[PDB]
Amino acid sequence: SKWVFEHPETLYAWEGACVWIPCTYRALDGDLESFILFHNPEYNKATSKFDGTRLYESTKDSEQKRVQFLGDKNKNCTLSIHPVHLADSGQLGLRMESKTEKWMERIHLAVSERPFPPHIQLPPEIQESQEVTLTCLLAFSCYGYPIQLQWLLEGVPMRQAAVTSTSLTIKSVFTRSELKFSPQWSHHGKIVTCQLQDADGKFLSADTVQLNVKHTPKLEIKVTPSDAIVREGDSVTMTCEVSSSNPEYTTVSWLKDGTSLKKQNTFTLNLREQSGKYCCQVSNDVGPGRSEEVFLQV
Ligand SMILES: CC(=O)N[C@H]1[C@H]([C@H](O)[C@H](O)CNC(=O)c2ccc(-c3ccccc3)cc2)O[C@@](OCc2cccc(Cl)c2Cl)(C(=O)O)C[C@@H]1O
Ligand SMILES: *[C@@H]1O[C@H](CO)[C@@H](O[C@@H]2O[C@H](CO)[C@@H](O[C@@H]3O[C@H](CO)[C@@H](O)[C@H](O)[C@@H]3O)[C@H](O)[C@H]2NC(C)=O)[C@H](O)[C@H]1NC(C)=O
Repeated sequence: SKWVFEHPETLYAWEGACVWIPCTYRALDGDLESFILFHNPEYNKATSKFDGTRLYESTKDSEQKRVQFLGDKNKNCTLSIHPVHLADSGQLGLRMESKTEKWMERIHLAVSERPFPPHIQLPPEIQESQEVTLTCLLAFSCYGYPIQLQWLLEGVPMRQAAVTSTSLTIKSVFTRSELKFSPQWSHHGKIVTCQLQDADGKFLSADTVQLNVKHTPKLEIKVTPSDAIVREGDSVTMTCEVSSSNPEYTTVSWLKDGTSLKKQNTFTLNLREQSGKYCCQVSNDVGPGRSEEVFLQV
């Protein structure tokens, strides 16, 4: 092919930040003679030339420039806008001319007014006491504007270490943060926030997810002489109360000192007359959960 370009389809940024556009190319007609960066170019069919605002011209050309061309005449078309503005948003046009040929390359530059939020990616299955990696992705990375990704649990910064990686190549531009932590059952339903911050820790944007932590049933056991009176062969009722269970429970059974009881497959244990330790067991798709032992005495 005469002109082959490699660059991201779209580059993202927000007002006041910067944008770094990785770009490589190759023209079979040799080195370039002119480069012009257009903003929303329009081909003028009359004059057979391109019109529109010009952000950079190789004929008129520094490090004190907002728009910079970090490339050369043979293989590099990297662009830098520092700072980038909402008006730069749109379709950039890399208008290049070789010895005998011409070419126009389109790069999409999506600049939002406010910093856009990152994205949390949850694994489909999170369960109590099983280490899980949470990933926070941001489709942005520019050297002139360093950022950071902060993990929060119920608005509180998390103490677990988070590996932060960045990519700024012709294929993809992102900032990635991976957090490893072992959740407990109480993390179910709580909010995790990936907060985007600038170099000094100033808030920019955030994404939140409500955790879904599967766990065995957590059981509250209540006995209704309040303790252990009976003193004869009285009537005692014991109830098994599920404090939390994800997913919902399936079966319930009562156990004395060790072995399950006679056909006691209900949430209430009714004794009408056997004076050991008692506890209930409730199961869900995760597995069985037990309650604390109650000691009945005559
Ligand atoms: C090797 C070769 O074929 N070179 C010829 C070169 C390539 O074919 C041309 O660059 C390849 N890209 C495109 O088509 C292109 C790129 C970007 C955008 C765009 C759109 C919206 C926003 C931002 C960007 C649109 C099209 O096209 C030329 O004429 C272009 C021409 C002529 C008449 C009528 C029209 Cl409408 C047009 Cl676009 C030239 O000088 O660019 C002659 C050269 O000889
Ligand atoms: C096209 O050519 C330009 C210029 O040679 C290349 O830009 C250079 O890219 C490197 C990264 O590969 C930049 O290094 C960075 O420096 C900052 C500190 O300024 C540092 O914190 C980073 O970790 C990184 O090391 C370098 O500054 C930059 N040069 C200029 C003048 O901006 C560009 O990579 C080339 N494009 C491709 C697609 O290869």
